[PDB]
Amino acid sequence: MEVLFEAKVGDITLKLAQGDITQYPAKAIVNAANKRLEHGGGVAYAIAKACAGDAGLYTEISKKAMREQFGRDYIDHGEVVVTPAMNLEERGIKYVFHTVGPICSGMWSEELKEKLYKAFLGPLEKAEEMGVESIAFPAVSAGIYGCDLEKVVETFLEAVKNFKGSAVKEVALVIYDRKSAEVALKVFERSL
Ligand SMILES: Nc1ncnc2c1ncn2[C@@H]1O[C@H](COP(=O)(O)OP(=O)(O)O)[C@@H](O)[C@H]1O
Ligand SMILES: [Mg+2]
Repeated sequence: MEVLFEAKVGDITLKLAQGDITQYPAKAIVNAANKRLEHGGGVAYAIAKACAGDAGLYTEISKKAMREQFGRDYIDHGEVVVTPAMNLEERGIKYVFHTVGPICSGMWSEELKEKLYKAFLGPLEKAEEMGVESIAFPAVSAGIYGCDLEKVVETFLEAVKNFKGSAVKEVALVIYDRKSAEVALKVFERSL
């Protein structure tokens, strides 16, 4: 796990790091899940596997929590389903905030952007609402959902800046591959 950047955003300490989010020193980690919380691949799989030891198991636990927290088998952009980090609790990660970003498929518009923004802000406010002081995010929609990485990071930062809370003291963006990390770093530098 390598921290590539660290700046102050309001009263929050924002960090950019390269590595596996399931190993980040945060109380809550965000999962870039699909509307059904079916963790079949991407970071969702990694997180599901690291929490329950078996992705299929966490997929079921997530569906239950969602049904319990919303009354349906799906969530909308902005809505966050909370589930215990289980096996990750011994690392300091207590919860997993499940959020759903848009499916860009290589496109970009104000509509897609607004959905990704909600997908990023939702977890922050959920962290505020719960009193969690530290939270780490993955590059929501930058993988399978094909949203431009640079656009993703810009949107993530816009959310972090517009966010208004007192409990959240630390926020991080964790990027898996080095190539993408450098791209994210450039955005962080020119935005701050
Ligand atoms: N273990 C992991 N930790 C942090 N980021 C990860 C991990 N595995 C994948 N990622 C990154 O998370 C981003 C989200 O992609 P993906 O998981 O398919 O979800 P989405 O459907 O939102 O695109 C990608 O940029 C991917 O490289
Ligand atoms: Mg959509």
